[PDB]
This record gives sequence, structure tokens and C-alpha cells, in this order.
Amino acid sequence: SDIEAYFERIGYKNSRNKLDLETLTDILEHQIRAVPFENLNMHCGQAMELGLEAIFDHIVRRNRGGWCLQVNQLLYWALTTIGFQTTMLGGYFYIPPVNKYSTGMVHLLLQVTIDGRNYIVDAGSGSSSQMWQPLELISGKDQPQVPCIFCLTEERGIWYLDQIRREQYITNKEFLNSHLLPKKKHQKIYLFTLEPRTIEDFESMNTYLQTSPTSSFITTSFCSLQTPEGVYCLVGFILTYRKFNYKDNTDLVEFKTLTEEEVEEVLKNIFKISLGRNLVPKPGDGSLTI
Ligand SMILES: CC(C)(COP(=O)(O)OP(=O)(O)OC[C@H]1O[C@@H](n2cnc3c(N)ncnc32)[C@H](O)[C@@H]1OP(=O)(O)O)[C@@H](O)C(=O)NCCC(=O)NCCS
Repeated sequence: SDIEAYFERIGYKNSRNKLDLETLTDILEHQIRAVPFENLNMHCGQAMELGLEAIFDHIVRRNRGGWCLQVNQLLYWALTTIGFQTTMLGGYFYIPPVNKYSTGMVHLLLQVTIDGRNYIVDAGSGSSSQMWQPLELISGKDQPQVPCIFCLTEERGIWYLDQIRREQYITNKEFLNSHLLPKKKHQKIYLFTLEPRTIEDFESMNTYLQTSPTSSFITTSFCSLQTPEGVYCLVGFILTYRKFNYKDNTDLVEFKTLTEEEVEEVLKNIFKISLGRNLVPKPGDGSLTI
């Protein structure tokens, strides 16, 4: 069955029968530790399809990852299939280079409801903005996790996801001021509303993110993967590993510039990604941070 194939791909053993927060959390953790956030198809002449069947084949059968519109849509399907009350929601991503949120609803995230209680579930935020556990929809409540403290705030009927990050210790002197590093401790991630969506509500933005000259995905090859202690992120030729809370409430960040030849090996061994066509990695302009 497709659902067993999905659980195998994320390494999850669905042995407990229960549709509770522990189960939801375990599945989220498993997915973000197995299925990379990635846009590499856009850099090897291949499709960024929005169809669930195409996404399932790519992620589950070919052991690839994707961006929010894919990985959260797959998670939507899995959670729905096993019986969680799940809704797709649309968000607007914060754009640090211009200190504004996106005009377009470029982000897909989920809400899961368990006996009336609401949780925001997003397996596709990218790099060190990624939640490890679901966030309860409670405005103003601190939600500390290993990555950072997450904050959901409501203003004027709009919901805002922010994080408070630790100080960063950079082990490579050459990258102390990399444009890959988030600058502020207090970072806006995205905003959203509780209006239920269908995947067709993202069809126009799926195209936009592949074609608009404003899209950072066109000019940046990006992949990230969570681990139980940190985050791997490859942006063009620059491989980074972040260990959360290394010491003294500080994160540790390693950087290495890869050769073209080393990219393929790193993709295989770190991200479990094998590409069927030639990749053209692209560094970006600091729009997509680790
Ligand atoms: C979201 C994104 C496509 C921009 O969205 P958009 O709907 O085009 O944004 P806007 O229309 O609000 O653009 C605002 C302005 O800032 C500019 N701008 C957008 N991104 C910029 C960037 N990264 N650097 C500098 N300027 C930028 C645009 O040129 C635009 O200029 P204009 O006002 O003269 O038209 C782009 O910022 C992006 O690719 N973001 C990544 C989102 C992400 O990380 N998602 C992860 C989950 S999939």
C-alpha cells in the first residue's frame, strides 16, 4: 500500500494505533529527518510538479525531497489517510532582503485538529526555520524547541510565525559574515490565515515560483535536512552543518566549499539524493538562508 511505502520512506513504524499529538509529532519528526527540503529539479532540467501522484513517486519511490507545496502536500495526504483532521493553509513568506512579506500566497502549511485543539504542522519551512514539533495555535505563547523558540502571534485576524534564534558560532573564519547566515536573533518566518485551502489554490504560485524573475528558487540551488541534533543545508556549492545549542546557548555552524565533483557525493551521503540528470548548482544572492 502507498501509505506503508510512505512510512518506510520516512522510517516510521506505525505500531501505535492512536491519532494523538505523540503520533502526529513522531510522523512530522520522521518526515523532516528523511525528506529534504529541495528544489534541485529546477537546476537539472526536471519538473516541479504539483500533482500528488507525481510528488509521491518522486519523494517516496525515487527518494527525493521537495519544496513546501510538495512536502506538505505529501504530509497532508499521509495524515488524512490515517485519519487526522488536516487542513491546508496558505502563507506568505517573509522576505528579509526587503523587510516585507510576499504578495503571493507562496507557502503551503498544515493545521491538524485533535479533539478541538489546533496545531500548526509544517514539514517544509526550510533549513533552520523548521519546526521539530507541531506548534499549538496559541497567540503569545513561547514554544521552545531545540532549533529555537517559536512564537505564533495573531494581529487583525492574521497569524504570524516568528522564531527567536540563539547566537551563532562560525567555525570557518572565511564564512564569519556569509550572506547565508540569518542576521537577527528575532526572525519573522511567515504569515497566514485559517481559511481552508485546496491544492488548486497554489497552482498559480507553483508556476510563479518556477518562472518569475523575483523567485529565489530560479537562481539558487538549495537543499536542507534535519537531524536529531541539527541541520544540514547545501546552498549552491556551500555545504553547512549546524549543531543546535552546542554550548552556552549558542549554535555551532560549519561551512565547506564543495567542488563540482563533491556535490554529487554530498547529495548521496548526506541528503540521500541521487539525480538522474546533470545538476548546475547556483550560489544565490543570500535570499535563501541556512
Ligand atoms: C516569495 C518570492 C517569490 C517573492 O514573492 P513575490 O510574491 O514576487 O514578492 P513581491 O511581489 O512582494 O516582491 C516585492 C519586491 O521585492 C523584490 N524582491 C523580491 N525578492 C527579493 C529578494 N530576494 N531580494 C531583493 N529583492 C527582492 C521584488 O523585485 C519586488 O519588487 P517590486 O516591488 O519592484 O515589484 C521570493 O522572495 C522567494 O523566492 N522567496 C522564497 C520563499 C521561501 O523560502 N519559501 C520556502 C518554502 S517553499
